[PDB]
Amino acid sequence: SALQTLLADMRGKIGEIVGIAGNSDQNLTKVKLQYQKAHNELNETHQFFASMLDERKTELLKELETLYTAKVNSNNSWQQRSRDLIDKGLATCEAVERSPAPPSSLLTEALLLRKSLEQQLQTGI
Amino acid sequence: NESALQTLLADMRGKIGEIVAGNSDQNLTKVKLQYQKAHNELNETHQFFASMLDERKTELLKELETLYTAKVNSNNSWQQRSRDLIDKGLATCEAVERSPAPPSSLLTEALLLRKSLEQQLQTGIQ
Repeated sequence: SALQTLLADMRGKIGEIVGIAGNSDQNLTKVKLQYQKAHNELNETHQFFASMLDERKTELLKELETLYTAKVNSNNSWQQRSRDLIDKGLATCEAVERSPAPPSSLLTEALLLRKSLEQQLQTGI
Repeated sequence: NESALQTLLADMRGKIGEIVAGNSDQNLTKVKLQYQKAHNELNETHQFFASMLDERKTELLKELETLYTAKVNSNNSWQQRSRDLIDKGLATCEAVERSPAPPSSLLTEALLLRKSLEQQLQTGIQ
């Protein structure tokens, strides 16, 4: 009976193991599918961040082209306005320096041009 | 009061001179090189992180295969040990039950197997 209890115990555990062994082929399948699924998520995730990095890069390149263009245009317009002010400033100086009697319009023009040259030089920042 | 005029003129000529700045071609060149450098830095950095990202993926993938292999091996090992314990466990019970008088060594073996069965069943819980 202590013996019969031992045997019954062993046979009980044997039966339990037999049960909890399940279909061992089926279990190997759940594991394979679990792993294939995790591998795919890993790939999606990697592909997600790679697309992220690509897209972010091309947007910055686009922002960079835009700023560059604005800079080039900003320098050209400044250059052109300066040439126009310099031609007028000089002509106005020469007209004044040779005038028998500087007309009020010429003196006004000198004053306006002087102001504009100051803004143009200040805008040289 | 013709000194106000000369001060005006010199002032204009001074500001004109200060403004006179070019060479705008050299300046355009400075701008082009600064933009190319920033363009190339964007590409290097992107390429550097993309390779870092690949390296990370291959590490995670390796950690994944390893866990997978360990689990498959862990389960194959449990199943096969179970087949052998069931086989041995059954035979021992049959030997014990058929014995007119079970030797102590046989009974010691039964006690040992009983313990092994308990362990196999416990680690068979997930």
